[PDB]
Amino acid sequence: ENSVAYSNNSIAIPTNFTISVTTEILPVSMTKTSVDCTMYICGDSTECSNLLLQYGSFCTQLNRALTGIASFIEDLLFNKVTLADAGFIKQYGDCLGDIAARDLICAQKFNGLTVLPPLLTDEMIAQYTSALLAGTITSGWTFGAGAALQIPFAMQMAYRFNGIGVTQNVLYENQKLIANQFNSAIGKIQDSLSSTASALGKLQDVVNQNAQALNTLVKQLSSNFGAISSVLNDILSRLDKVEAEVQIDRLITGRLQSLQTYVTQQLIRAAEIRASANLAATKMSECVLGQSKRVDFCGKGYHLMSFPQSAPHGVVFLHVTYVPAQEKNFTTAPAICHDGKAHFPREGVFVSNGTHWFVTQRNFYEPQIITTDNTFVSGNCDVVIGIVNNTVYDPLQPELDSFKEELDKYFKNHTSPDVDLGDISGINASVVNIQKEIDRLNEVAKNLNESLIDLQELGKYEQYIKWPWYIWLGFIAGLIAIVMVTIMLCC
Amino acid sequence: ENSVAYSNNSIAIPTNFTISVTTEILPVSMTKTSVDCTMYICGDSTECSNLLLQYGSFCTQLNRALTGIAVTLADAGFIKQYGDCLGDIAARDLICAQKFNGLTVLPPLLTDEMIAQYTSALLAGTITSGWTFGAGAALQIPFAMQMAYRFNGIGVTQNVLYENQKLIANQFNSAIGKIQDSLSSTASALGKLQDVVNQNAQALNTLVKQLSSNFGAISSVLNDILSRLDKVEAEVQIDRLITGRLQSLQTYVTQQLIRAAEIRASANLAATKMSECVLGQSKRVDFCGKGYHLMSFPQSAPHGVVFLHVTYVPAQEKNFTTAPAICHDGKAHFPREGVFVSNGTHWFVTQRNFYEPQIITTDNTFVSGNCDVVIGIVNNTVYDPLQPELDSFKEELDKYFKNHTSPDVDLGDISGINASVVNIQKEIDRLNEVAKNLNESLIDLQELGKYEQYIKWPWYIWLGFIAGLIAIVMVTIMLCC
Amino acid sequence: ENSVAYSNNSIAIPTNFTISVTTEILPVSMTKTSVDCTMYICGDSTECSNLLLQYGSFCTQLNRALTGIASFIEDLLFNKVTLADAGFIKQYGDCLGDIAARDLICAQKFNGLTVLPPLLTDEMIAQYTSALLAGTITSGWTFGAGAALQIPFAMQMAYRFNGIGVTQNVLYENQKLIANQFNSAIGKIQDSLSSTASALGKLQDVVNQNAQALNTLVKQLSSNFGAISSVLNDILSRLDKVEAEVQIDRLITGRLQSLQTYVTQQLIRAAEIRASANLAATKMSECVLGQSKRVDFCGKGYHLMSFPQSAPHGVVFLHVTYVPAQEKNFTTAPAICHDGKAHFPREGVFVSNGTHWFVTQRNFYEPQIITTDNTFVSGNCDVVIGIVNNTVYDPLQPELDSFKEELDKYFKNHTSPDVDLGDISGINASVVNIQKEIDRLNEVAKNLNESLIDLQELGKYEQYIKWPWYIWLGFIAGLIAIVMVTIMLCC
Ligand SMILES: *[C@@H]1O[C@H](CO)[C@@H](O[C@@H]2O[C@H](CO)[C@@H](O[C@H]3O[C@H](CO)[C@@H](O)[C@H](O[C@H]4O[C@H](CO)[C@@H](O)[C@H](O)[C@@H]4O)[C@@H]3O)[C@H](O)[C@H]2NC(C)=O)[C@H](O)[C@H]1NC(C)=O
Ligand SMILES: *[C@@H]1O[C@H](CO)[C@@H](O[C@@H]2O[C@H](CO)[C@@H](O[C@H]3O[C@H](CO)[C@@H](O)[C@H](O[C@H]4O[C@H](CO)[C@@H](O)[C@H](O)[C@@H]4O)[C@@H]3O)[C@H](O)[C@H]2NC(C)=O)[C@H](O)[C@H]1NC(C)=O
Ligand SMILES: *[C@@H]1O[C@H](CO)[C@@H](O[C@@H]2O[C@H](CO)[C@@H](O[C@H]3O[C@H](CO)[C@@H](O)[C@H](O[C@H]4O[C@H](CO)[C@@H](O)[C@H](O)[C@@H]4O)[C@@H]3O)[C@H](O)[C@H]2NC(C)=O)[C@H](O)[C@H]1NC(C)=O
Ligand SMILES: *[C@@H]1O[C@H](CO)[C@@H](O[C@@H]2O[C@H](CO)[C@@H](O[C@H]3O[C@H](CO)[C@@H](O)[C@H](O[C@H]4O[C@H](CO)[C@@H](O)[C@H](O)[C@@H]4O)[C@@H]3O)[C@H](O)[C@H]2NC(C)=O)[C@H](O)[C@H]1NC(C)=O
Ligand SMILES: *[C@@H]1O[C@H](CO)[C@@H](O[C@@H]2O[C@H](CO)[C@@H](O[C@H]3O[C@H](CO)[C@@H](O)[C@H](O[C@H]4O[C@H](CO)[C@@H](O)[C@H](O)[C@@H]4O)[C@@H]3O)[C@H](O)[C@H]2NC(C)=O)[C@H](O)[C@H]1NC(C)=O
Ligand SMILES: *[C@@H]1O[C@H](CO)[C@@H](O[C@@H]2O[C@H](CO)[C@@H](O[C@H]3O[C@H](CO)[C@@H](O)[C@H](O)[C@@H]3O)[C@H](O)[C@H]2NC(C)=O)[C@H](O)[C@H]1NC(C)=O
Ligand SMILES: *[C@@H]1O[C@H](CO)[C@@H](O[C@@H]2O[C@H](CO)[C@@H](O[C@H]3O[C@H](CO)[C@@H](O)[C@H](O)[C@@H]3O)[C@H](O)[C@H]2NC(C)=O)[C@H](O)[C@H]1NC(C)=O
Ligand SMILES: *[C@@H]1O[C@H](CO)[C@@H](O[C@@H]2O[C@H](CO)[C@@H](O[C@H]3O[C@H](CO)[C@@H](O)[C@H](O)[C@@H]3O)[C@H](O)[C@H]2NC(C)=O)[C@H](O)[C@H]1NC(C)=O
Ligand SMILES: *[C@@H]1O[C@H](CO)[C@@H](O[C@@H]2O[C@H](CO)[C@@H](O)[C@H](O)[C@H]2NC(C)=O)[C@H](O)[C@H]1NC(C)=O
Ligand SMILES: *[C@@H]1O[C@H](CO)[C@@H](O[C@@H]2O[C@H](CO)[C@@H](O)[C@H](O)[C@H]2NC(C)=O)[C@H](O)[C@H]1NC(C)=O
Ligand SMILES: *[C@@H]1O[C@H](CO)[C@@H](O[C@@H]2O[C@H](CO)[C@@H](O)[C@H](O)[C@H]2NC(C)=O)[C@H](O)[C@H]1NC(C)=O
Ligand SMILES: *[C@@H]1O[C@H](CO)[C@@H](O[C@@H]2O[C@H](CO)[C@@H](O)[C@H](O)[C@H]2NC(C)=O)[C@H](O)[C@H]1NC(C)=O
Ligand SMILES: *[C@@H]1O[C@H](CO)[C@@H](O[C@@H]2O[C@H](CO)[C@@H](O)[C@H](O)[C@H]2NC(C)=O)[C@H](O)[C@H]1NC(C)=O
Ligand SMILES: *[C@@H]1O[C@H](CO)[C@@H](O)[C@H](O)[C@H]1NC(C)=O
Ligand SMILES: *[C@@H]1O[C@H](CO)[C@@H](O)[C@H](O)[C@H]1NC(C)=O
Ligand SMILES: *[C@@H]1O[C@H](CO)[C@@H](O)[C@H](O)[C@H]1NC(C)=O
Ligand SMILES: *[C@@H]1O[C@H](CO)[C@@H](O)[C@H](O)[C@H]1NC(C)=O
Ligand SMILES: *[C@@H]1O[C@H](CO)[C@@H](O)[C@H](O)[C@H]1NC(C)=O
Repeated sequence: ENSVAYSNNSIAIPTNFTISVTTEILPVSMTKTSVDCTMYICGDSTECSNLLLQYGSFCTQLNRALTGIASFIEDLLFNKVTLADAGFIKQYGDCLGDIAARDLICAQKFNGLTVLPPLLTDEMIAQYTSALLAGTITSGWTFGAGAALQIPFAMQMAYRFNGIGVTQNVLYENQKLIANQFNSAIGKIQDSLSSTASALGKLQDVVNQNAQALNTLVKQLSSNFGAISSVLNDILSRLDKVEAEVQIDRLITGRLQSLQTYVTQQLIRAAEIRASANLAATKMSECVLGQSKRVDFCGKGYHLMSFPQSAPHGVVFLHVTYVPAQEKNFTTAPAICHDGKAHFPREGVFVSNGTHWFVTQRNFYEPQIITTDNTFVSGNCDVVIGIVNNTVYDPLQPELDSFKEELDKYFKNHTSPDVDLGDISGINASVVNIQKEIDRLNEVAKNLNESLIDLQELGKYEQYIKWPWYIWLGFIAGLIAIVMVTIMLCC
Repeated sequence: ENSVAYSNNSIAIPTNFTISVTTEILPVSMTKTSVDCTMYICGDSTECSNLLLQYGSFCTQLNRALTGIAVTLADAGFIKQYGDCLGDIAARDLICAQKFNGLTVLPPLLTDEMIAQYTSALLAGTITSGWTFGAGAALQIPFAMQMAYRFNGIGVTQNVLYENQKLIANQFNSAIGKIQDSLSSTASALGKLQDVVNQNAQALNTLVKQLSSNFGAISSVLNDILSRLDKVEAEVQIDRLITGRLQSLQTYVTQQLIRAAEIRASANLAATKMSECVLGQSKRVDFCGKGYHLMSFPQSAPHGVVFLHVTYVPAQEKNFTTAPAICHDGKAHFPREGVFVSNGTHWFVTQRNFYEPQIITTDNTFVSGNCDVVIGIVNNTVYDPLQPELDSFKEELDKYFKNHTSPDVDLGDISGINASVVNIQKEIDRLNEVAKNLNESLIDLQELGKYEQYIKWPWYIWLGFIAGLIAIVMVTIMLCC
Repeated sequence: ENSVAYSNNSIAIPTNFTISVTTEILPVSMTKTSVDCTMYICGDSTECSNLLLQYGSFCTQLNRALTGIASFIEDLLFNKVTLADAGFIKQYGDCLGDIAARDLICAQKFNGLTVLPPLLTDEMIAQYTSALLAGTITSGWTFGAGAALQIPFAMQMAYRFNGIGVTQNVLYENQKLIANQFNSAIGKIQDSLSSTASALGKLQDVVNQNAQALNTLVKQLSSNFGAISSVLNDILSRLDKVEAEVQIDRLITGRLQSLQTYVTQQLIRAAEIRASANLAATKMSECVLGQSKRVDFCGKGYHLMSFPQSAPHGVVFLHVTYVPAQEKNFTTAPAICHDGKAHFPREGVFVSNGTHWFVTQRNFYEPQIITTDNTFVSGNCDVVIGIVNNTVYDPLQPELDSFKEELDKYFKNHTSPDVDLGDISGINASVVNIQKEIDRLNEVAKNLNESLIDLQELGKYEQYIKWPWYIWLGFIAGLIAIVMVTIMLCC
């Protein structure tokens, strides 16, 4: 049997003693300590302090836990007379030539009318008057047979009336046309001017109506942009505040964890103090009011007397004990197996003086003889095995899963799409250029002066006072006289 | 005297003992533990890791706690009335003479039948005169009357033509003056219209360009606001879970700290066991191993102390009738250091742990004055915490809550702007038609030829002129001598 | 020697005992308790409970901890006269005056002809006809000289034929001038009318184009402002929700701290209950079984017997002990120094009769004599000084920096700048006023064909008197004077 219960070992048994006085101090209570969370967490920060009021009454709940702890020639000579011929006077000129006696010989036949020019030179006037007078004179002499010379007087007069009427007829038709065209043209121009005037009025009304529409739109747009700008500024200021408070809230939460551990460690320490107060209670009853047989309880050594003494937050004991002065090792065995019967001492140890065995108290060397009423006897020599694991309570720690798995249960991952606004850069509002037309109108207005009729040029009775024949002789005679003198002048 | 102090009862008193060895393990210390809070809370998540940085140094504080643990043009057509009266008879020419302000007129047309009638009238007067006294010439009157009337008719017609020519020319000059005056007004109005419509067009282009930049600025700001809002909404969701997971970390630390407090208590017990059993012999019953103590041997452990207690335990025991005290003749007797035991007829004092009955004597027992008992209660209650007590969430929220609801943003409705359109197509079509139709108002005169006749000298003047040339020439020839 | 080990103080030793019974109650377990975190923090607020759902499964972890407890020459030479029609008529009237008989004496001469107006009143017709009739009648009687009174009949008509001839040509010339000027004016007016019509057509198209460009802009702007308002309303609604939820998250975090202390204090109480269960285990082991020598352990007084009992969550002991009935104080010393050597008892105290010294048990006054087997003797009288400072663990509380120092490490302070939209109030879109031009056009459209009041007479009365031949020979002789000067130069 090589068990620890029979094999002997050397232990030191005291032989001489000395007195010791042991001062033992045991806390029994702790000071009541509060904590203001505003100073602990924020302190001097005003932003933190304002946000902390929204966190509730956690401070008074934490303090509650801590509180409970405690051629060159003709032009020169003859006067020129122009006539408007309707188509017969030119042939009359070929008829006549110069001979005035052929005035009636060939009168032109115009569209069935025998016509003659209205012109009557002095040669013809004398000829016709002489014919008229000769007929009247000779009628009486010849019993009226000599009246036939009055016929050319009448025939020429009637023919000239036809010749005057023929050209007068076209003059009247021309004047009727000129008057009718002038009235019609003025009528058409009046229509155009009224049309232009009404068109301009319709243009002005629309241009001004669109001018008010643009002005109204611009004024309304400015109000809309003012309202949008003011709303945007408020949103940005609110957004800035929220983003600041969120970061501050993160630090407040993180510092709340440190405050929580500070409270927890204070509560745990109070529990340890309460256990120390329980120990001081037993020490007061077991050491002050009695004598303890337990070694090192009530001071190191073996108890004699103890004296309590108060402390500010604890209790102080002055244990009077006797401790060993000198000791020597002795060969001791817990039990000895004598022929299969284990013997062990009751209240003692088996000490050996080298040869025999003895029973002595554990705290003093005083060998005694082993007697029947000094030791117990066991039937067998075997031993009983027991195991005692004084384990402390193993806590059930949290079993958190992955952060992503916990987040995915209720997370709302959202992304706002970009604001898409219509593009108005394609609006043209083109311009107009009509300067060429305006220049044309101003040019025609200036040029319309040239179409004015000169009233001084209309009734123009042109007349040249040609030289009479008797001065032509004098001019010729004088011209000859003014050169014959030069004959003598040269020499 | 019915108390439990005097009534006897049966208990088991050991009679034989056997050696036992008890191995007792006592933790005295704990391994140092450090918690990685980023790994504990976030782990592999990156959004949590960046957000957890803003919570401060709580991880160091937790680790510190755990580390320490270890006279317105009309009226000239009197030919119409003359033609109607005449009836194409050629003899009523003189009878059908019209009038004009007392001037009898006849048209200047004389057909060959009329000419014969008037000439024969002229001829008849000349012949008949004389042969019928002087009264015969009266047939010459119609010849003179018709010619004089035709002279008046020509003079009247030429008068109305000149008057109408004067009227048309005078009217034309004044009409032209007015027209070119209205052309300047048309050109002036068009110049003013063009300037305004061009100025308005440039105003629209300027407004459109400015609006596009304003809408570009608004869109960029709104996109930035939306991006910031999406970040904030996601972050407040994440730090809700971080705050909730911080509670699990706190309980993890708290339970580690409480376990350390228990270990410290177990370290104190191991120190007590070492003093009272390794260095002494214990009189306590099962302190330091089951059964009564004999010897103990300490042994080191990785984080504790292992005790090899050698004790002796009862092997066989038999039940005995015992009483804590015995009331004899009014005085209670109780043993000092023992218990009363009964053999069946007598009483003895024996040790509580071994049956070795002894005779009751004065030195074995104590005597009390009376037989009453003293009643006491020891209520060893544990500390009852002052748990937090909170109000309702509703009445703790409205103390500082700010219930806000932004009113809907409204903007002025601009859909009422009209910008009406113009339609002057009727006037433009009229102007183009009149411009095209003014050609028909051109005057196409009936052309009259121009004949020019010289009034030549009469032959008798020509003869005289030649005679004058002859006379002057002969005088010059006389001077030439 | 002045220490407490030789103090000679006085203590009270029992001399008479009385049976006592002590009922000791020890808790050994806690009831199974769990916390409803949603009810604990929110209670009945739906907004809190919805937000608390996102805080994770902390409730399960907390309950896990709690559960585990339980014509380169003509111009140059001849005088030129050009009168008007009105002047000729006025001149003729000056001749005639009122006497309708001087028609022939001053008949005008024009361009070599003799002219008279083509008008005969009834007086002139009577005068000429009576002239013609007289010439015919008297011709026979007067023997030819009576026919002389017939020339004025012939002369008057020939004069009037010539006068008509020259006045028809001028009338045609007036028509030619009027027609030519009228046709030229019509062409110019045609050009201005087409130019006006084209200018109006360009203006109308541009005005209509601008109006359509404005309308499409207005329609697009309204849609853009509709999109802006809808996105702004959504942002505002999102902002209100975030700000409300931020405040609620603050109160939830604060209330989580108090719940954490509730769990912590429950866990600490369990540790104390487990400690009390250990004490009950030793009490059952040392009082119920076996007799304890520890005073006041296993009930007040000195242990006799104990009887266990069952409790709902604990154990009840019925400790039978004997307590001191009466006791008298006694003068005693822990040890008496004799002959320089300390004397202390073996498991007792040194009581004194007042004259001698005795050894007695601490719990009973039964004095005995002092022998070598009743006491110990030390070598010297000195005492050993020892101190046992039973300090409880001092936790390492958190050491936080200032809030500002911790916040500035990762703070992202940022204020969004104010928005500044462009100003569009400077757009005028001016209006037009052409009412004067429209009024002038509409007036001319009415006054164009109005008849004049002061028609101006046609023609002119200019006279171009040229040099007579009197100075023409003088001019020729002046050339001869140049000739004779050259002759004088030669000679
Ligand atoms: C007195 O009782 C105490 C309380 O039970 C015992 O402490 C326990 O010891 C065991 C064994 O070491 C330990 O179990 C775990 O220990 C390790 C923790 O991770 C781990 O390695 C262990 O796994 C082992 O066992 C399994 C099962 O076969 C094998 O698959 C593995 O390969 C490995 O071998 C095991 O999980 C306890 O944790 C520990 N308790 C505490 C609270 O720490 C004492 O050992 C006991 N003493 C005696 C002398 O009996
Ligand atoms: C519980 O234990 C009690 C204490 O031991 C017993 O009482 C004792 O019993 C013994 C034995 O009978 C007795 O001893 C003597 O009794 C007589 C004198 O008192 C005397 O006559 C006896 O002598 C007889 O027995 C011996 C034994 O060998 C013989 O030699 C003699 O020849 C003779 O036969 C004996 O010496 C005690 O006196 C007695 N005590 C008292 C106080 O009376 C109880 O009996 C016991 N109970 C039970 C139920 O066993
Ligand atoms: C040892 O100390 C323990 C801790 O103090 C005591 O337990 C206490 O027991 C009392 C009752 O005796 C109990 O008080 C409350 O218990 C209930 C919880 O609210 C409640 O029902 C009780 O109501 C009482 O009063 C009303 C009206 O008067 C009666 O109708 C009830 O019947 C009842 O009497 C009372 O409010 C403590 O809570 C409880 N404490 C603990 C921690 O459990 C032991 O009683 C004490 N033992 C001895 C022997 O002294
Ligand atoms: C504290 O205890 C001390 C130790 O007991 C006491 O000392 C003892 O005192 C007694 C009483 O006097 C004494 O007993 C004997 O003393 C004498 C022999 O030494 C002897 O003469 C005495 O006999 C006397 O008294 C009896 C009784 O009346 C008479 O019959 C005699 O005739 C005679 O008068 C007596 O037998 C002890 O010897 C003595 N011890 C020592 C060591 O001296 C203290 O007195 C005591 N103190 C107090 C204050 O009580
Ligand atoms: C048993 O152990 C206890 C725990 O260690 C001891 O109490 C400790 O005592 C010290 C010393 O006083 C104390 O430290 C601080 O105490 C004061 C804090 O309020 C402070 O005044 C002290 O300042 C001291 O030291 C500085 C620098 O060294 C000097 O300038 C001062 O003049 C002064 O000397 C010091 O900071 C511990 O706080 C205190 N602990 C506890 C838990 O109370 C007991 O003294 C000890 N008992 C014995 C008998 O040894
Ligand atoms: C919320 O949804 C977000 C949607 O944009 C998402 O951000 C983006 O996530 C994708 C997918 O993980 C990332 O894409 C990158 O990763 C893939 C995976 O291998 C690779 O092909 C490339 O690396 C690719 O770039 C985006 O980078 C990421 N965007 C940003 C800005 O990080 C968020 O992850 C979602 N949030 C949560 C909490 O789940
Ligand atoms: C403070 O903010 C609260 C959150 O927006 C807001 O809650 C709203 O409360 C009203 C009633 O006060 C609810 O209206 C409901 O009323 C009854 C409830 O039984 C129903 O019959 C109605 O149909 C209606 O649902 C709102 O629904 C509720 N709003 C939300 C978003 O939940 C409070 O009103 C705010 N306080 C003030 C003074 O305005
Ligand atoms: C984030 O930055 C902010 C500026 O962008 C800052 O707000 C400004 O803080 C300064 C002081 O740092 C204030 O200055 C004022 O100081 C005292 C306190 O009122 C006054 O007596 C002075 O006259 C002076 O005005 C600014 O007024 C203040 N600006 C605003 C708009 O409030 C924040 O403090 C910064 N936040 C953090 C958490 O650091
Ligand atoms: C057309 O001719 C008239 C005259 O008949 C011009 O009128 C003259 O205008 C000038 C300035 O241009 C003035 O100094 C004169 O006094 C005006 N004269 C008269 C008589 O009124 C007229 O200007 C001409 N038209 C244009 C467009 O120039
Ligand atoms: C004395 O002797 C034995 C023990 O030695 C007792 O037997 C016990 O009886 C109780 C009755 O409740 C049982 O629960 C135990 O299991 C028994 N123990 C054994 C070891 O068998 C017996 O009851 C006692 N006799 C008297 C009269 O008290
Ligand atoms: C008036 O008549 C002239 C002469 O015919 C027209 O001139 C013609 O105009 C047409 C249409 O523009 C052209 O195709 C011809 O080539 C032109 N001919 C000549 C000879 O110029 C003139 O347009 C007419 N005015 C109108 C229609 O308003
Ligand atoms: C003498 O013993 C008596 C008891 O028998 C003690 O008397 C009591 O002492 C306590 C503690 O000081 C006081 O509170 C009581 O008031 C005392 N009782 C009486 C009735 O006075 C006494 O203290 C002891 N003497 C000494 C010196 O300790
Ligand atoms: C000048 O022209 C005007 C144009 O308004 C003529 O006035 C109109 O003439 C028409 C002829 O049919 C009448 O029916 C209208 O009643 C007249 N008045 C208006 C206001 O339109 C006017 O008659 C013309 N004058 C001349 C002399 O021809
Ligand atoms: C052990 O039991 C036996 C049974 O016969 C008995 O005789 C003996 O006395 C007992 N031993 C002790 C030490 O009591
Ligand atoms: C508007 O009028 C202001 C003066 O009032 C001028 O300076 C500016 O150019 C004008 N703008 C437009 C677009 O007409
Ligand atoms: C106890 O008091 C009684 C009287 O009540 C007395 O006779 C007795 O002696 C006292 N006890 C002791 C041990 O002195
Ligand atoms: C101690 O007190 C006792 C009381 O009996 C007395 O005899 C002794 O002389 C005292 N000793 C000292 C040193 O005071
Ligand atoms: C204790 O010490 C003393 C003084 O030195 C000595 O005489 C005595 O023998 C010692 N005691 C024992 C038991 O050896």
